[PDB]
Amino acid sequence: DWKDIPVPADAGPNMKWEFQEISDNFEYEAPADNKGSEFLEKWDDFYHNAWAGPGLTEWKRDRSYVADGELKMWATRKPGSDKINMGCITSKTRVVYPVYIEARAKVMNSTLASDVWLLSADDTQEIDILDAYGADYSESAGKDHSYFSKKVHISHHVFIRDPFQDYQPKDAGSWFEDGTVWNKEFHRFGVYWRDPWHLEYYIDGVLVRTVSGKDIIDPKHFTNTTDPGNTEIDTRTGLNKEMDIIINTEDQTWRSSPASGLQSNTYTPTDNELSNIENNTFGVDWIRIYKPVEK
Ligand SMILES: OC[C@H]1O[C@@H](O)[C@H](O)[C@@H](O[C@@H]2O[C@H]3CO[C@@H]([C@@H]2O)[C@@H]3O[C@@H]2O[C@H](CO)[C@H](O)[C@H](O[C@@H]3O[C@H]4CO[C@@H]([C@@H]3O)[C@@H]4O[C@@H]3O[C@H](CO)[C@H](O)[C@H](O[C@@H]4O[C@H]5CO[C@@H]([C@@H]4O)[C@@H]5O[C@@H]4O[C@H](CO)[C@H](O)[C@H](O[C@@H]5O[C@H]6CO[C@@H]([C@@H]5O)[C@@H]6O)[C@H]4O)[C@H]3O)[C@H]2O)[C@H]1O
Ligand code: NA
Repeated sequence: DWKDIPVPADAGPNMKWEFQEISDNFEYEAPADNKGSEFLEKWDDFYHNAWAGPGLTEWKRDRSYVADGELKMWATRKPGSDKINMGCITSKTRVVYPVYIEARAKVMNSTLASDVWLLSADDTQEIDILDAYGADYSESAGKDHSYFSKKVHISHHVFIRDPFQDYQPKDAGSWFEDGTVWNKEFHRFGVYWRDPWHLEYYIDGVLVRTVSGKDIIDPKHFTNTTDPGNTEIDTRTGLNKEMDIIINTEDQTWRSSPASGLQSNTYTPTDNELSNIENNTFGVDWIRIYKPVEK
């Protein structure tokens, strides 16, 4: 039973993990174009503001649904356009540290991203739980895609909004790989967001990466309360803001319109590849959320 699977993160001395009722195991039916009350108690079937998404992404309410025990989301070409319509949902309640969140999900066999992530209301602070490009092969690039099919990107971002600037860690351990081809099975991807300076990432019940301390979480002081980006003064908040849970797929600009301008680094679904619905359907069996409490 999903609620009983041990939590791999450590609740602390004389502490236990308490299951949060905002968790969802998606056992109800929610039609794509008419979600119903069970879905809508916990989720909104869009991004958290009117933006339709990055790259070729054009999010749609009717590209997410719940059926046969899973949250599902799929992708179709927008008629007359290069854009791809695909799903995005947002939690109606926010979470904050200390909190352990884990999704059991199956990365798509697509060049599109399969995402489970956390984002503050003001778009300044973000934590990835799952961010993966699962395809075995890319027709757009004409190449074996196993460089990506074997990697999951585990990261966090802090932003300055105007003018827009984005920091994330970029060391090699931010892409996890152990030989697993992610698109073949459901796996459990979790994060313990312990405090503003400490994240632990877990895959299948095992600690795979720790990101801890000011020098990796915010070395450019984008989180200063006074004068973001000024490293001479330190009023950094860290990852302190409460966050929405977002589940989606995305086409990103660095993939569909790469810097190099080269077809060979261009990874985005062709019309032929979009004809396979299953390959472009992202499935989430459940998402469970726990808080540490005193015994
Ligand atoms: O064989 C091939 C192989 O060879 C090897 O040798 C190569 O190394 C391989 O390639 C490698 O891959 C990686 C390994 O090294 C590099 C190599 O190429 C590479 O590293 C990647 O490189 C890239 C850098 O170029 C990437 O950046 C990539 O990182 C990505 O970074 C982001 C994007 O996706 C994730 C990747 O890590 C990541 O993190 C988040 O992911 C989520 C989805 O899960 C989102 O995409 C999120 O994006 C953000 O979301 C919100 C918050 O901020 C914005 C941002 O997009 C956004 O906010 C909205 O922003 C818009 C404007 O865009 C509006 O402001 C909107 O606001 C609203 O606008 C209107 C309407 O309402 C209001 C409101 O204000 C307004 O009126 C905002 O809400 C991501 O952060 C990197 O790792 C190989 O080739
Ligand atoms: Na389920």
